Amino acid sequence: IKPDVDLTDGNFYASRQAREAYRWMRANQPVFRDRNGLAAASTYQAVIDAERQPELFSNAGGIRPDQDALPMMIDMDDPAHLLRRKLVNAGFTRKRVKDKERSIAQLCDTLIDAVCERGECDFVRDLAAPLPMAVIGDMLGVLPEQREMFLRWSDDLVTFLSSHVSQEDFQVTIDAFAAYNDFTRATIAARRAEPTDDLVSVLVSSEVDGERLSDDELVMETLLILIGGDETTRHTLSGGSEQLLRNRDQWDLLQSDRELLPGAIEEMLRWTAPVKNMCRMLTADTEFHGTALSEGEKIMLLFESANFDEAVFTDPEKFDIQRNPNSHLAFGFGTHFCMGNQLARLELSLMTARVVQRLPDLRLADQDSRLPLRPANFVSGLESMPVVFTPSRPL
Ligand code: HEM
Ligand SMILES: CC(C)CCC[C@H](C)[C@@H]1CC[C@H]2[C@@H]3CCC4=CC(=O)CC[C@@]4(C)[C@@H]3CC[C@]21C
Ligand code: NA
Repeated sequence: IKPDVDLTDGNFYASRQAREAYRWMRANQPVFRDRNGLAAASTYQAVIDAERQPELFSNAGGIRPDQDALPMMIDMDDPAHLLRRKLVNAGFTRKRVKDKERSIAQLCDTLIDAVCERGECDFVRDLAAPLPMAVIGDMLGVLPEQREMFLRWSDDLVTFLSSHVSQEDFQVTIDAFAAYNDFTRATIAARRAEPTDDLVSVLVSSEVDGERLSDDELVMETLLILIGGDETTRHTLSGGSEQLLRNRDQWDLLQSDRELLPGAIEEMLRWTAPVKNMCRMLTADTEFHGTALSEGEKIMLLFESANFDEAVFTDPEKFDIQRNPNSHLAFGFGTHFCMGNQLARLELSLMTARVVQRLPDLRLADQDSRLPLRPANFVSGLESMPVVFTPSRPL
């Protein structure tokens, strides 16, 4: 009953049998090797054990499979990593994210205002995807009318990450990066001459051990912040809201008592796990949870598998917004623990609260059909989500 899986095949993460493959992994081979020999930490304990040893499980070989390291902080180890983190993390603390609550809240109602009179919308296209793009776009200095453009580039950069990608879809990826690279490098120059307060200008004026960053790194550190912002939270928003709709009792709980929202957000994060994996590179041969790992090979941290680990969670296949503690690993753990985790939790809190309040009779358009997941091996979620609701007036 061993699953036949290629953990770099995007089709695996779009199939609804992925979690049954995870369950076999956790019970039979905690450090799993897929049909091509790729190692993966499948249990909560194995993921945590690897995260706690960056000296042995390094990021400096790149976070993706079949992909060399890039000049971004997530592909670095300390000290180099933490020097980069400290340059841009000031605005991402819990307190500094709270100062954005007012502006994030109005972006939410602006987006709901645009569909609330129609009685129908695509939850992904019209609500889930545009919120975080506007939030991180504002922090990156992206003009509001340039938001769909950056979202389109972002989609093209992550949608076709798969071991079985066609040469043409791969062309879409390198095209999107080239277009993103041209735009950003012109923005590099404008921020050099005329500095601003956006994160790009903070990056341009930064120095590490006395020297400024290269344009190659500046372009990639900006892209890391962009994709982290606009290709992650959107999937918890849509997938988590789907679970509230497929389990109406949870949706009813949240309206009857809005104080349950923070717990609902944590369960949406655990369930959806938008970042399906991150790679680590072994710096030496080791024995890890009974599996022999060789120096130089990559191992995937399977965050969704860890989030449904029965050794940690009671009844992990139940969607339960009252789960507490909910020590999920959607944001990872350790050195590279998500820098935007507080920002994503506030985006989720505010948009969900207004969906529940302003679209109170929300339901899926077709409860009997299943919504398609994105067949990619890095970030993945609902491709679309047609919903219907009783129309109301904008604010
Ligand atoms: C629900 C949404 C999100 C999820 C699931 C998520 C998940 C993750 C994960 C799994 C990692 C790697 C952690 C590890 O390997 O230990 C990560 C890192 C990161 N995330 Fe997020 N993230 C989310 C939202 C955001 C947002 C809104 C931003 C803001 C720009 C962001 C920026 C980053 C950055 C910059 C890193 C790399 C930080 C580092 O290497 O130290 N993420 N995220
Ligand atoms: C979810 C976040 C925390 C992590 C984001 C990691 C970065 C931004 C992502 C991860 C996978 C990367 C892509 C890897 C494949 C490709 C090869 C190139 O020739 C340069 C551009 C690239 C097109 C892409 C650069 C941006 C990458 C998309
Ligand atoms: Na590491």
